[PDB]
Amino acid sequence: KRKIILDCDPGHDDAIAIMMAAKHPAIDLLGITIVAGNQTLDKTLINGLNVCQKLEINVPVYAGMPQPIMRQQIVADTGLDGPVFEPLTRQAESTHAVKYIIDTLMASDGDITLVPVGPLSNIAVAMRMQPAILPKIREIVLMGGAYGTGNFTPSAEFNIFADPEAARVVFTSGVPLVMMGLDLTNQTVCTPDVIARMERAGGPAGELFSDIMNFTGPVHDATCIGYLINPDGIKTQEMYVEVDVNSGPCYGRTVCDELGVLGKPANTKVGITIDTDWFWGLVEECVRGYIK
Amino acid sequence: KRKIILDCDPGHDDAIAIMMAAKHPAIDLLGITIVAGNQTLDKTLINGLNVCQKLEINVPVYAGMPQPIMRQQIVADNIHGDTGLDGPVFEPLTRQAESTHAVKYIIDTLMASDGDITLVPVGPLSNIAVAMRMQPAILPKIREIVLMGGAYGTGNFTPSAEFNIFADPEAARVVFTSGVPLVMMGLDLTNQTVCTPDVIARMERAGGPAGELFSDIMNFTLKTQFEGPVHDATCIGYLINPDGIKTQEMYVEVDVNSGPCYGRTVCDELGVLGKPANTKVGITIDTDWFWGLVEECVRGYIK
Amino acid sequence: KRKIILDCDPGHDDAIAIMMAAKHPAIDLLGITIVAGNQTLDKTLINGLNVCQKLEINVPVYAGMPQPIMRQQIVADNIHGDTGLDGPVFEPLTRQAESTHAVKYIIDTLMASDGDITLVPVGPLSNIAVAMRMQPAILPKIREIVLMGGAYGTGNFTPSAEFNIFADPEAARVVFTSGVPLVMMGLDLTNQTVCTPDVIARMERAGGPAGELFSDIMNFTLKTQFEPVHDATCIGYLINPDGIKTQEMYVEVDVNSGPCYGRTVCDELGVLGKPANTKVGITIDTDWFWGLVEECVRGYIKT
Amino acid sequence: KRKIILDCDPGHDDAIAIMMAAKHPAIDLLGITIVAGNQTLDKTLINGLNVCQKLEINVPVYAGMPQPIMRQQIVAGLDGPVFEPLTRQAESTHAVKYIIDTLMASDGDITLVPVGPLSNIAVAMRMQPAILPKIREIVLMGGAYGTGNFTPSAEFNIFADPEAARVVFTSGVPLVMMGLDLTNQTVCTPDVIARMERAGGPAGELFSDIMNFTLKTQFENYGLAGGPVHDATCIGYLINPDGIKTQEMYVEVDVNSGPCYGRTVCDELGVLGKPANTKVGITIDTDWFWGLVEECVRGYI
Ligand SMILES: Nc1ccc([C@@H]2N[C@H](CO)[C@@H](O)[C@H]2O)cc1N
Ligand SMILES: Nc1ccc([C@@H]2N[C@H](CO)[C@@H](O)[C@H]2O)cc1N
Ligand SMILES: Nc1ccc([C@@H]2N[C@H](CO)[C@@H](O)[C@H]2O)cc1N
Ligand SMILES: Nc1ccc([C@@H]2N[C@H](CO)[C@@H](O)[C@H]2O)cc1N
Ligand SMILES: [Ca+2]
Ligand SMILES: [Ca+2]
Ligand SMILES: [Ca+2]
Ligand SMILES: [Ca+2]
Repeated sequence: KRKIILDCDPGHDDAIAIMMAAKHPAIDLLGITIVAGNQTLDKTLINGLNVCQKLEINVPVYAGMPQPIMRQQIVADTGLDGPVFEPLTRQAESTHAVKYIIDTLMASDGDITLVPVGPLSNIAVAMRMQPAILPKIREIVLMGGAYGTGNFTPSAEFNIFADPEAARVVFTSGVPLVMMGLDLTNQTVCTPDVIARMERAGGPAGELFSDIMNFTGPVHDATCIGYLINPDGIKTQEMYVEVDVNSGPCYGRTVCDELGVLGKPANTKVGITIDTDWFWGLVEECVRGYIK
Repeated sequence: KRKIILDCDPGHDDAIAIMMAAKHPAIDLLGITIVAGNQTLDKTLINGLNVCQKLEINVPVYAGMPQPIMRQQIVADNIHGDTGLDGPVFEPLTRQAESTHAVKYIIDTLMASDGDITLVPVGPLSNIAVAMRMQPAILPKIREIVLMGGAYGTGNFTPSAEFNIFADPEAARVVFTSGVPLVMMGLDLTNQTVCTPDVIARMERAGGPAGELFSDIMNFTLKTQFEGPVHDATCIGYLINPDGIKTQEMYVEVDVNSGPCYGRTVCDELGVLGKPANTKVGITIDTDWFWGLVEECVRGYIK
Repeated sequence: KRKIILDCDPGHDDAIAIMMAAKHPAIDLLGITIVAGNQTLDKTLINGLNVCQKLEINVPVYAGMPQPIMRQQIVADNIHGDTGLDGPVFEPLTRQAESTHAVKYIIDTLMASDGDITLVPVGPLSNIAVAMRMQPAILPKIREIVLMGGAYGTGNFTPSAEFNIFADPEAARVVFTSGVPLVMMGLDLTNQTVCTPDVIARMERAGGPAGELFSDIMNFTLKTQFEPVHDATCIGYLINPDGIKTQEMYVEVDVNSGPCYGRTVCDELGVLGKPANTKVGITIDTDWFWGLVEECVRGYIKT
Repeated sequence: KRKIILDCDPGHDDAIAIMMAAKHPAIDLLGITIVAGNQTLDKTLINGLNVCQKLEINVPVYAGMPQPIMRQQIVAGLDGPVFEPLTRQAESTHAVKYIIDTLMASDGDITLVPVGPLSNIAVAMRMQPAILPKIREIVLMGGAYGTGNFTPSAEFNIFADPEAARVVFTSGVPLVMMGLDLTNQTVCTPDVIARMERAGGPAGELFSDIMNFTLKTQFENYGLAGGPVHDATCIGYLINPDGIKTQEMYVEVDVNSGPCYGRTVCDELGVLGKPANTKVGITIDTDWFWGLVEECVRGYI
């Protein structure tokens, strides 16, 4: 079992990642930490809690950074339309996500993996507030970046663009990094038949996936959970990656040295291709785990 | 009494600021928070605790950020030396930091207050920026921020930048875009508060723990000048009597561009940008007034 | 016939572009202008003149900018060698550059024209930018600019930047903000045109002066490819644009110092909502392209 | 006599610098080159030509760069004087070519005096790098080690073409910088105008017509009973450098887009440990300077 903390900004695809992480026997989901991103933190928190309540996921949820570390906040109704939820009974823990991340890593034996699928604000604050966490982190498997074309701008993918300075901290940490960028995640196109596949499986997870993906196309965040379940399903390439924090046309770009021209040691395993038959099989496996 | 939290990286002149803040009846020093800057946090924390122990200052001390929010860490081992507070000899340290992180202390204290607390940052702005972004509801709770840092003219660590800002430019950008009333004691002002041999003699002659401390500290730093300004303490002077310091309201922007002006406080002295002022920038200080205050504070420790 | 001025820094692939441009009946090559790039201008000029002499191309050659407009000069001595055109041995050089500076030639030729001339820059954009800013009245006279440079994906000289743009980013900014119709043969397209062992064998079979030159030239870059023909794609494009698929995009040149200096930022998906300014090369029919190269090379065989 | 080429964008104070340069026996004014700056090149050229015609200055005038080398053009155009119908014209040679050819043919004794944006100078330097050792010195009006004018960070001439200024400041040619810190001290008051006006002649009337306008639109805008003369300080410097205190500094031009675009970053305290590249103007003896202005005016009588 890979122990993980899932840091997210739900978010339609975050919800799918939560669904997969909380159920699969290859994953030990220790906690869910929430960051502002797709929407403001008040909304992403409610969204995360709504998902956990509907799926009866009893993992603690921690609210983190409501704002990026430096830049003016950007966002991408509720932030998770489609599924209708019960009146919210479950709540966030009283501990700040940044403190939770620090304390959990400090008390561990270095076997915990961070899985950020939102802006990297919680992660960067934790890293700079307690640098002793760095050798405690086994790996960081993040959804974010693009070696090719971004989405929010031609240069930048949303998660990085939303907090470039936080991304710079993470990408200069020296912790082993895995980057599921848009180049990879844009390949995981969910089609009506994928939705129809999951509906027939049914249960709480099946309906939620259907409700979410009907409203929404790529699933992005869930690829990080796929990767931790079976890395063989995803081809990566080791690259030296630098985050551009210059104001201007490449603000929040992940500059990926695909050809090794800079002669710098690689710092990231960059997602290249995904076996989508493998991936959807896994999504269904996770969906079927919620039937009582 | 102005309630303050003094955020600092001792630091020779930080220690002078602590001495002043903890004693003057116009100041209610609620807590001392420590940041990395002059030296690494392990050292600035020991330095701050050493000063409080020697002066018998019973105010809680909180350790904060050991690193800036984004950039690769720099120190000032240029002026402050090995420990970062050379000159005085301290007894073995028995006093310790609180278990609460400085960032949490700042948030909790501001959130629980009625908005009458002033932050006094005299190191890099790392603690302040983290507190602000972690809990933006603190913003209207902050009465004012009186910071030592910046320069409208020439910097120190680079031509463009003063050390506190240069040590965490992204943190400084957060503070200078917060919308909270700012007062900036930049180098243009603080370079005027040069401590001469006779200012040192004046404090030695007054004596007691604080006179000895001032003397050991400043006699060391003046030795490095032969081979000096007090900077941080002007923020405390300003809160005691703002009439002693002439300020000018300016729109100030922090440059976070990598390059020759990284960490520059760009101060619109002539108002050419047509933007509302966000900072009262220090222009001139009455040094007779200032040294009188320093002596007043030194005598408070006479036991 | 498309009238062109070919602006180049020979350069192995520049030589192939000269060979194609000077011979094909769809092209009226008015003049060759030389810029520093692959090597310093003294060398690229000698290289250009060497090519023209060997192929008996009687078109005037003009020396232009020896330096980029702002940055510290870089060369590509890694691929192109000591001379900038290592490989072919040339007879003693008897032919020479015209006395007119390339920048003046470009301005004068455009100003005197009826607006039917196309510029074909296949080196850094230094000559073009200087001409544009020295005489802005040339802008409406330029029919189109078909340039080799840039990359919407990965660069070559850095991960972000292609050599020609990287060698003079500020010049490239001028060209990409000129409002003149632009065609960009970037690396994404040109990397599809690799010259393998079978390509060299084919050309030298066709033989004669251009055959032997292709082979001597392209064997050196294969000997440094123990570890593409780029420039000639611009001439291919002008002969038959149907052989090359382009996509209209808003392209911006990044002149920020840092990891994307000299990047052509290409808005592939139109997310910025700005009007396209460039037809960006996407794919090339390589059967069509090599057919054209042979058509051109055959044109040189002797009686 | 110091041989100079005066590169300018007239411009009220450029006109004063022309007046001084063309008359003083310590200066050999070889040619005037014009650049876009204060106004577009069509207008600055006409302004330059008007000044020369009115003062009967017969030095050849060359039109140069109408645009900066990279950035989108900005402007800041010579009110006060009334000029007769213009008959003088620019030479047919582009100023950039003139500068290159004149330097290449020389023995290295010519000084360049740029008092507009540095566009002509940068293009000439990159077009023909062999001119660099031919340039004895560059005495420029531009920059500020403290506060700029057009932005808090930047002085107009540099701001108008930062990339050109980066070229000049990295050229290795000895530089003298009359920045705003110096020139803002050169305050022309009513008594200074009186002195020139009462000396009389064409240059005294021109000074007076120009500066009266400058003073009227210094009083109406901020009054402020005087206004700086900037460009002419470069000519004062070449006549007698003793009148102006300079300090050697390593200066770097910031070309980053943002709040310090076009800033001259001047290492006043030497903290970067880099060799000085610029003699930066610190203070001027204004009694000396106004005496010299009057002397120049009198040369036209
Ligand atoms: N447009 C858009 C905006 C925001 C997102 C969110 N950001 C990452 C991919 O960029 C994913 O984690 C999405 O949840 C995704 C998309 N597609
Ligand atoms: N050189 C030097 C570097 C850093 C400092 C510290 N930073 C501010 C002034 O820049 C003050 O807060 C000093 O504590 C002081 C000095 N003297
Ligand atoms: N490495 C390298 C460096 C420079 C060049 C030259 N620059 C453009 C391609 O980027 C072409 O115009 C080549 O002449 C080519 C290569 N292959
Ligand atoms: N405001 C103003 C703007 C521009 C100028 C022009 N630029 C330099 C001073 O910055 C001088 O060369 C003036 O001609 C002068 C003034 N006075
Ligand atoms: Ca997400
Ligand atoms: Ca301090
Ligand atoms: Ca080339
Ligand atoms: Ca001028």
